[PDB]
Amino acid sequence: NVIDGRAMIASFLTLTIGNNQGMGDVEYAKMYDFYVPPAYLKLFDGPSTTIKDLWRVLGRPVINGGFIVGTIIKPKLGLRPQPFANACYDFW
Amino acid sequence: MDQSNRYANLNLKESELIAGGRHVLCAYIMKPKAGFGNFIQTAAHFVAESSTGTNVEVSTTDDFTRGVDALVYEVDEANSLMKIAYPIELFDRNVIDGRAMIASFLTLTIGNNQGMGDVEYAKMYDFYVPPAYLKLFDGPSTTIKDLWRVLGRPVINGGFIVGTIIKPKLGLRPQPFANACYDFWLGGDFIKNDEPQGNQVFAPFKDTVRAVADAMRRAQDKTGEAKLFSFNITADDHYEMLARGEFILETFADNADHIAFLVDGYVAGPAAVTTARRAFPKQYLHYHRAGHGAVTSPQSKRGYTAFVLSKMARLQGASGIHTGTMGFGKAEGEAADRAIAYMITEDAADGPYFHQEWLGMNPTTPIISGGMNALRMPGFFDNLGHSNLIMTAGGGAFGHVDGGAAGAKSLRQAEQCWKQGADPVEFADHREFARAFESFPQDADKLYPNWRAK
Amino acid sequence: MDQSNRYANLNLKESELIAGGRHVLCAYIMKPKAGFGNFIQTAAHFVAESSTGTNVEVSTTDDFTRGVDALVYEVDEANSLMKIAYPIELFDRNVIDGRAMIASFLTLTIGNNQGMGDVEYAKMYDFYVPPAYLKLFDGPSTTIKDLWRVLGRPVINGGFIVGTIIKPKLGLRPQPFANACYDFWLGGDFIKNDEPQGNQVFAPFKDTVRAVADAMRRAQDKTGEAKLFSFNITADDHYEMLARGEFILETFADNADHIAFLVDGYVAGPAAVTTARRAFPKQYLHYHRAGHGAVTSPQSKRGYTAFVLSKMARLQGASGIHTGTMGFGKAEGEAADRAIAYMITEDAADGPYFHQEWLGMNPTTPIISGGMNALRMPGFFDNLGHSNLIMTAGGGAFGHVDGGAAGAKSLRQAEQCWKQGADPVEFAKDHREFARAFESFPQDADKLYPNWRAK
Ligand SMILES: O=C(O)[C@@](O)(COP(=O)(O)O)[C@H](O)[C@H](O)COP(=O)(O)O
Ligand SMILES: O=C(O)[C@@](O)(COP(=O)(O)O)[C@H](O)[C@H](O)COP(=O)(O)O
Ligand SMILES: [Mg+2]
Ligand SMILES: [Mg+2]
Repeated sequence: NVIDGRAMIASFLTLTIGNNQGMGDVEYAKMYDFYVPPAYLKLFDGPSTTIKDLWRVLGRPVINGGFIVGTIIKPKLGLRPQPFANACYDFW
Repeated sequence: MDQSNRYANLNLKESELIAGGRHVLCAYIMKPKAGFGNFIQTAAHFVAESSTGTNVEVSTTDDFTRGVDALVYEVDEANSLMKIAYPIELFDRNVIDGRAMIASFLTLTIGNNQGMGDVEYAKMYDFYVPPAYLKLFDGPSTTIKDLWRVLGRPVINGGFIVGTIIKPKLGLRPQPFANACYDFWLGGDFIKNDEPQGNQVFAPFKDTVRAVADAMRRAQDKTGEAKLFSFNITADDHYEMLARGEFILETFADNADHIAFLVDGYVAGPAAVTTARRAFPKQYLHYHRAGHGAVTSPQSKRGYTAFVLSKMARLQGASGIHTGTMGFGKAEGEAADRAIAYMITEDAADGPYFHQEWLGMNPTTPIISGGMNALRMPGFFDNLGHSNLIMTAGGGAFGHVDGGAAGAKSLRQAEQCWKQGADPVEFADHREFARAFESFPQDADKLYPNWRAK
Repeated sequence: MDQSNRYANLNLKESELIAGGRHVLCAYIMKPKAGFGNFIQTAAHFVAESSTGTNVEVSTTDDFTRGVDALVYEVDEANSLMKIAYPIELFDRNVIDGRAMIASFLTLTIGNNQGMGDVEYAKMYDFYVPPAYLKLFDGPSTTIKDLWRVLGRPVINGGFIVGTIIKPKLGLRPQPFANACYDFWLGGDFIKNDEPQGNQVFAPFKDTVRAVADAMRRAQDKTGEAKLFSFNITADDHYEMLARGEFILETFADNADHIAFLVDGYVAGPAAVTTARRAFPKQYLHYHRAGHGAVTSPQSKRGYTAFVLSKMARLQGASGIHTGTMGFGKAEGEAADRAIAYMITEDAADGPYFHQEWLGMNPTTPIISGGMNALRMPGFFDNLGHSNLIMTAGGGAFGHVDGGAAGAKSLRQAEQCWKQGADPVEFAKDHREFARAFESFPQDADKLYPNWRAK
């Protein structure tokens, strides 16, 4: 980045797994692993928020706060706002 | 008017108030002014002027209001001690993101009550914040770890960061400034703007920033080690802070993560701190507390102590704050101030009155500064117990007889001396350290009576 | 280290330093701590720690640095007096617009020197700013003139603005709060949030603002007179302040120029004040000073006085600032504080040590508050000499036996009483609301008017 000198995953992708995926003389190629050294590693954002903050909100230990019971609202689509909220209320 | 029946309930148990998690607790040293009400009456008026009331009865008051009254729950007149519990519902919240603000905490706990005519003085020594309120504060986003990471040090116990402040405080033009930076960086890690340095007519911000960036590159090329700089971005105007920070990070480019931002947090206020904390969360936030001594001094019996200031600074999100030299330097301070550092570094710690759990909130680095030099550090480290911190010595570094680089190396060797548990005079097989005796002979005379003989 | 030869020059003349216009002057009351240097030595170190130096010599110093040194030019050890001249080149300037910042003034003039080990205490009592530096400060953009204009009063000597603070300080939910506003506005002009009122969970910001706006509409419809409200928009976060101000002005719409923004300037700091000043220059900026007493109190020998704070607030761009009751209310204060108001209202005025020309910088309103009521007002006006100001009485209004409206009217009648030059007790015979204030605060009545009961 010009603005803050930090890294972008887009360049990593463009180079390591970009045009080489269209090569005519290659049948196939797939990346299974990659290593980033400290000088490059330290330039990525990394997570700023973690599960600890959810544990904290839940009143759990912020280290090994344990299992967070979750769901996804189903139907995937079709519930109008209040039925949606009713399903939310019920699960909660 | 006696409001004790409403605002005082001494039968409440601090342990229960703590267990409940619905109250902020504050401990004050307060003294009524002669010729008014007694201690509990005065404490009651104090609570009234600090929460829901005034100096007379008003008809608009209802029971819901009485429900959120702050209350005096503990007093000890012999020791002028007074503890007050504030329901957390009192404290203001951001409309935009529902988070807490220290400004409300200040307005309520140590605001108007500092102007009361019937009170001679009242000063805060400690406070407790329960989880529901604690979790609403920003806390630090960047820590000393990121500096260690940049320096190539271990991110756990990465050790001592040798720092300095550019002296003169003001007066250096851009290139001489950058030259002193280059010189110190040959032997040291860290350099900060002196707190007032910025965009003086004789040292324009952008020219200086460019020259220092060049100096950083030259120093890193010369030494093969990473170097850090803390730039002052303090301003009245939010957008000026933004302009300065943006220019700095863009200008430093691939060294942008070598940059810290200094904010004069006490005089410019929490708003500036928050501007920096929220605008540049990925840059070490260096809280400079210039002016604090007007209230934190033991000579003062009003306002709040340095301990309170530091704990607030940890809540506001400072990556580091000056905690003072703890009696070992030129500023007012005590050895017991070691307790302040522990309060800002640990996940759990004891204040003078309240125990505090931090729930994994990031630590704030204790920055040690104020008349320090190579000779004075061994005593300081002995009192604190560790060297996982940043130390800046302006005069202590540039006042070295052999220049800034030797000063830096003298600081480095001084810390190596402390970690080896060696005797300073005997340790002083180390020229730069030894020359600090000659640099500051009065100090040398005081700390090591017969250093000359040896 | 003795630094007197470098940082002290007692041969300098104050009149020439003033005439030169290249120096900020500051007057301090300072005392060295026993067991260190003498007065001039300590003053020299004080200057060193407040400009270009430190506690020891450094090889990095050049002649240019020595050229911009601050200097002690006057001392009086018998009276603990110390005066320092700061070259204006020292003070930080904005990159974006080249304007001054009070934060730099503070960092230098009253910053680190408050932590010095060889000083027992030091307190700033006055300061002088020359034209070249003065003109770089924002100054107020809106004044009491604009409230007078909104109220339909003359924009010159528009007279007394009757105000209150919503009490309880905290605890009222949106509609009861708005009900109290409506009640007061039937007899008064101006209402401010109490300083901590904002977005408490039991009183959400937007609901309260909407309810108050409705109360304003109803009150203006009821009285056929314009009403004013001062909303607290203080926050740590700049963008929260913006969000609050923007919501208020949009919500009040055609009554938007009836709105002032209150900022807790001392605890939140100059940045918040400046946020409001620069983001909303067309809205009256109401500077609230909660916490100042920690340093401004005469019990304190550190920091700065209320006079200094007020003069700074005028520089920062406050439309009005609280100056205290000058001994007539519940807070610590003296009659001589009348001098502060003059400093913030006039184009030229005298401080305890320095005369200040303001060169047409807008005035800042003295906002009077702290345990005031109708009975105590005549003496305050007698001491001050005018009523061109805003006065807010929370307990004095809502503590009135007949409620907020009668209290408001009692304050109104109290100022009319002072302006008519009438005897209060004789005046009370023909003005019920004023008279009921005697019964509302009988101890105040007993002290101020010994035999009011017989009459
Ligand atoms: O004098 C100064 O302004 C310093 O640069 C120290 O320089 P020196 O090392 O040359 O003395 C620091 O800002 C103070 O230590 C801050 O005070 P504190 O830490 O107490 O808040
Ligand atoms: O909370 C209060 O006490 C007030 O609302 C006054 O209420 P009352 O009218 O009922 O007394 C004001 O904020 C103080 O006067 C501020 O003090 P100052 O102006 O001196 O800075
Ligand atoms: Mg400094
Ligand atoms: Mg108030």
